[PDB]
Amino acid sequence: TIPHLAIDPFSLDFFDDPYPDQQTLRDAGPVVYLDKWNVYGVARYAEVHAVLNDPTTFCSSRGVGLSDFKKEKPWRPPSLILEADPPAHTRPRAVLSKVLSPATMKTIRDGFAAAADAKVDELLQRGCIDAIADLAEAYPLSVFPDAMGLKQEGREHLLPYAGLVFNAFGPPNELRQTAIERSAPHQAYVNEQCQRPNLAPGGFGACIHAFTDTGEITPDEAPLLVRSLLSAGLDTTVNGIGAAVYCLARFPGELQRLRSDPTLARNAFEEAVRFESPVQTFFRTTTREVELGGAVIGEGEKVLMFLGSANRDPRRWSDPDLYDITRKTSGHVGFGSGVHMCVGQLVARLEGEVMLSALARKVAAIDIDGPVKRRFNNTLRGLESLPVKLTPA
Ligand code: HEM
Ligand SMILES: O=C(O)c1ccc(-n2ccnc2)cc1
Ligand SMILES: [Cl-]
Repeated sequence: TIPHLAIDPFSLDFFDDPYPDQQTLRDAGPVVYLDKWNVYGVARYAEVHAVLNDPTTFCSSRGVGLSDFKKEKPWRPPSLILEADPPAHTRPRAVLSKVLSPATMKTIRDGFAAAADAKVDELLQRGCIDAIADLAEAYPLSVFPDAMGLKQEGREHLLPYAGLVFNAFGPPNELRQTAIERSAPHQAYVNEQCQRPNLAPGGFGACIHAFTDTGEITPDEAPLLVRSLLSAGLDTTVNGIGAAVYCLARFPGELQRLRSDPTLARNAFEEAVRFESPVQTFFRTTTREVELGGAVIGEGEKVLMFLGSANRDPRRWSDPDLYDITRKTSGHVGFGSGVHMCVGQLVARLEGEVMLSALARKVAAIDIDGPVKRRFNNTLRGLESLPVKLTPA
């Protein structure tokens, strides 16, 4: 009764243009079986949301990539937060939620905004720039390593390490194999910066280590939670900001609306997260036989959630393939949903907001003026190169 499809959602052709295949996945049924990788798939909003919100049945501790940690050794020691289930998940999550809290956002917002304004001013002096290297990468690199408390030396490891982490959630294709082949120097740098003496006072890493005397985490858990932020906290924002700039470049009417009301910056970023869904996919593993969308899935089965597809599902969204900066975006799953819903989302939204505010106040037009090149990753969707001309306001 479950339809079987040969679509490979980790193939370069799929990454190059996922939208037709995502409609095929949605319209085939609420639950599909992907014969290429022997996993179940859910691509509609309803089933993605249901799976996210039943962590008991659809667990994370057997891994949120294709690999099942009950069958294979994880490529690195499991994350204490992303790859943990309640109750072990709960207190590390609470620590990261306090480290990346509103009060923290209040302490960093002015500096993050000043850096965003400064970057757009610098880019306007050049006029023609690459909105990936020169903006989507450069701006997070200018604020997030410092906010972590990292030293200057070795920061060139951070984007390659993150690319490895996000490729490693994928199946054992060439993208994953090559990433792991090149991993040893990046893992070495990252594991070393996770130690308490290497994290500057007041930054996110030091604050994690400071929580090790409350009973929520022990000192030996703090380095792995720092590792979580060094895995996730930079490349996600690169692709979120890149998505927002790409949306504004393709939809100039929405850039004009944003210029006319810069307080739409935060929602324009949120809509870009829905529209592009930089984090495309995550897996769960069933802990029992379960009925989902009328289908019966056995115990110990991997279930692939298409977050980007759920965010384009016309069963949930009006005009899903339109970028609309005043859309009611609440409920999109681009940050997940439920107990694992992105604990760094306030950092992501802060960066995206202040960059889009800088653009709204300083830029009159964003025109693609060179070849667009896509970046291929088993989990992240985004561009390698986005040549644009920025016209000043
Ligand atoms: C636009 C940017 C981002 C997007 C689209 C995004 C997406 C997501 C998603 C979909 C999840 C859910 C994972 C799951 O259900 O298995 C998640 C969780 C998480 N994110 Fe983000 N993220 C972003 C930025 C960040 C940032 C900036 C940080 C850190 C500063 C961060 C740290 C985390 C962590 C630690 C988790 C695990 C939370 C848990 O398992 O309880 N993320 N993110
Ligand atoms: O704990 C980890 O190692 C880890 C945690 C979170 C992500 N992630 C994905 C999207 N936002 C964050 C990636 C890795
Ligand atoms: Cl590592």
